[PDB]
Amino acid sequence: SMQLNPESADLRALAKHLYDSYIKSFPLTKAKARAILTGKTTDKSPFVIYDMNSLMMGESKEVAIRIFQGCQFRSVEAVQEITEYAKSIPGFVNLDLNDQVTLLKYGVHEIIYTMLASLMNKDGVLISEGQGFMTREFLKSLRKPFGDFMEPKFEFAVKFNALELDDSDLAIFIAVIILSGDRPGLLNVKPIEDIQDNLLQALELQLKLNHPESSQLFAKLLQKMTDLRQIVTEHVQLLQVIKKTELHPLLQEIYKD
Ligand SMILES: O=C(NCc1ccc(NS(=O)(=O)C2CC2)cc1C(F)(F)F)c1ccc2c(ccn2Cc2cccc(F)c2)c1
Repeated sequence: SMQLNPESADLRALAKHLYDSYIKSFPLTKAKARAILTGKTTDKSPFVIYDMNSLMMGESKEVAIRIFQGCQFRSVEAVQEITEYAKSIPGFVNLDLNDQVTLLKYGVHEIIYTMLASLMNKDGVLISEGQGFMTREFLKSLRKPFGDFMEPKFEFAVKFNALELDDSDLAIFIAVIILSGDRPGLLNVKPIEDIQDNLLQALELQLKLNHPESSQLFAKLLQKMTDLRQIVTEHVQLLQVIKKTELHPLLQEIYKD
C-alpha cells in the first residue's frame, strides 16, 4: 500500500472489477450467508435439518443417497457459477481453450470448498441457496462411508473462517486459485503465471488495505491453497471408494484424467 500511484490504482480497479463480477456470478455471498446465519436477514428463516425427523419434513441408505444427489446437483450449478466468473478475469479467455478447460478442471473443487466455508458456522451449512441449514452432527451421523464426507470441509472452514475474509478478499483469492500455473497438461504456464502474479499483487494490496491489524494474512491465505489441494485429493480417495460401494456426466468429465 506504501504509495498511491498509477500501479496501485490499476490493482484497485482489478479488485473492483473482480468483486463486481463475483457479486454477478455468486447470488449467495458471504455477507448474505452471515446475515442468514445470524437471524438478521429479511428472507424467511431457513428450515433446520438436525435429525432423520427434520430431514423428512425438509424433503438409512436412501436418506444418504438423496443428500449426496443434491450435493452433486448443487456442485454442477456451482461449476456454472464459477465458469461465468473465470470468464470475467481479465486475460483468461486469451489462453489456449485447452488450458482454460484445464485451469477450471482442477479449480472448481478448490473454489467450491472455499465458498462452502462462507455458508458454514460451527453448527452446520446453508444448503439450497439459504432455504435450508443442515447440521455438522447430522451429516456426521449418516451411514459410513458417506457419514464423514463433510467433516474435512467443516475442519477446513473453521480455520479458513477465522481469517475473516469478506467477499472483496475472496473474489481475488478465488481468481488466484483458477490461474494456478502447476495444473497438469497446461500448454503455456507463462501467460497463466503472468496473470496470477498481477492477481497476487492485487490480493496483497487488498489484504493490507482491508485487514490493517492482521499479521501475515497474505502468507496464511497462500498456505490455504495447500490445505485445498489436500482436501480435494481426500475427496477423490472417498469417491474412488463409492465406486466399489455404490456421479453426474460433467463431474465425471472433471474426475477423469
Ligand atoms: O446446497 C446443497 N449442498 C451444497 C454442497 C455442495 C458440495 C458438497 N460437497 S461435494 O459434493 O463433495 C463437493 C466436491 C463437490 C456438499 C454440499 C453440502 F450439502 F454439504 F453443503 C444441497 C444439499 C441438499 C440438497 C440440495 C438439493 C436438494 N437437496 C436435498 C434437500 C434438503 C432440504 C430441502 C430440500 F428441498 C432438498 C442441495
